[PDB]
Amino acid sequence: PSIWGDQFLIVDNQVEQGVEQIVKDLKKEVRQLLKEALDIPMKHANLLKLVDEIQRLGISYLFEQEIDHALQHIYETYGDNWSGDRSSLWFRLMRKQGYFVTCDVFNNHKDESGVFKQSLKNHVEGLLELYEATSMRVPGEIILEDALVFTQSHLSIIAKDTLSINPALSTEIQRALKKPLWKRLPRIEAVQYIPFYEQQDSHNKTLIKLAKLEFNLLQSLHREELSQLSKWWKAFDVKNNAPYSRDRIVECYFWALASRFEPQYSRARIFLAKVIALVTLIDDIYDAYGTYEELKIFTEAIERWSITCLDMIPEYMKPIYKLFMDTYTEMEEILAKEGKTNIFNCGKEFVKDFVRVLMVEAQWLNEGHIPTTEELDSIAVNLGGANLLTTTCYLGMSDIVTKEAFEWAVSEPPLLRYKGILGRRLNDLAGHSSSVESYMKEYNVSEEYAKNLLYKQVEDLWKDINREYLITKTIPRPLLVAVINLVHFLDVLYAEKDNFTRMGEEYKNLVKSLLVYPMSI
Repeated sequence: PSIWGDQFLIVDNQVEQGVEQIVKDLKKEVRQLLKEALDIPMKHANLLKLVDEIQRLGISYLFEQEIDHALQHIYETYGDNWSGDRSSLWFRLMRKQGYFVTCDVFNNHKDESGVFKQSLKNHVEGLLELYEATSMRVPGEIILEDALVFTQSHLSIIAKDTLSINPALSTEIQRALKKPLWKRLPRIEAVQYIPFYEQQDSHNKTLIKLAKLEFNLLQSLHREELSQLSKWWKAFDVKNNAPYSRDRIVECYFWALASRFEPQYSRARIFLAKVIALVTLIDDIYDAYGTYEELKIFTEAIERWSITCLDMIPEYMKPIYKLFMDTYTEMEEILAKEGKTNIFNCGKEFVKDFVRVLMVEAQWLNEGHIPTTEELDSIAVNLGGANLLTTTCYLGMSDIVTKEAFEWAVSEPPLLRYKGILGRRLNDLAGHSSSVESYMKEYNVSEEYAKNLLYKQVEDLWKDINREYLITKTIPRPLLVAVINLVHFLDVLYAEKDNFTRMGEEYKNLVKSLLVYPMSI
């Protein structure tokens, strides 16, 4: 059952008067800061720092043009040859922006003896910058594999030593060691970074005031979205209309919110959450409930994609097919009015593909066929929902979708394949040690060794995904960002258990920090 009750059903958006004025003035100040730092090359390191703070404070959506232009100008001016302060920051922000800069910049972090310089060890800020840069590494980048070992060991020591000297700094180092910035969802970083930034002695007062006010305003919008979604879901009366399924609208919304958290994507988030709810209902049918004969019929009904075939369908499945059809038809009509029927029809085929693969898995289970890692891998883009989630984002972001973006998805790009394989590995490893014990058999290895071997494959996949991210230019950047966020979300979803089907506690508290508790003042 859902642990949230009805707290999100109705929204109480209490807003303070004139906040719009405050925020507008604060905005003008931040633009000027960006302008001042971009205009003078000696301040370019300072510019990179300001961009990082805007991003981590969670308010990049207010300065999208300014940031993109700033990073573009930095890339145009220096290319691969940055040699100022904050070289580790430069490297990470460039790769985050999609520029595949090389590691050559890190050569000078090393001694004449060919080992990392002793002075790096005394500079916590520098160590953290270097550490965070390692998370952007692709396979085979030895200097970053080495930097990761180096920073981890020295940062662990520093965090222990600084506990009694500066406990907030100790905490910030430990937060990074537990999960690097790049892997953390942007909205989650904002909730955690805001209070650390605020307690820093040198912090920019304008930036933190804006970040906290905006955090609260955007949290209000997220609450508005979840209210609409909760009313939508309640109307469906799942208790009665599918008692065998999960009541998880909050969880569906939390997943959609990972894709893009920004105000610009409000309607896309809502649509995506509905599709995740549908997927959930449907997966629950192909998994526990439905008999093989019924599943074959439903699969066929989905192929027909018409309310007119509602009579060919098993009775318990009818309400689900009706919700499904109503939901997709509403989007179909929106896209038609926008002259984007071509886009809808493309998305439609991927929904069909999701259902067809559910049926394949149901055939195998029927036959008593155990699928090869190879067979699974070839089915990866579709099984885990990688294709469905991605293309649902396409439908939600119609205005920027191109033919090339659909051409790309139809390609079975490595990026989406990797997403599916990573999702399955993470899920196996947290409970669909059920997949771990079968691995001990194939290689005849202890549990300790097996876990390590599997962790290594996961780490490899993160690096493979990084490479694909930096190399993929055919899809509009905002959609590529949604994809990478969805990939990183897998780590939250399967962090300690399958948090969707169950609820580990760390997951509970992320939700509350995003949706329940407003920044103070």
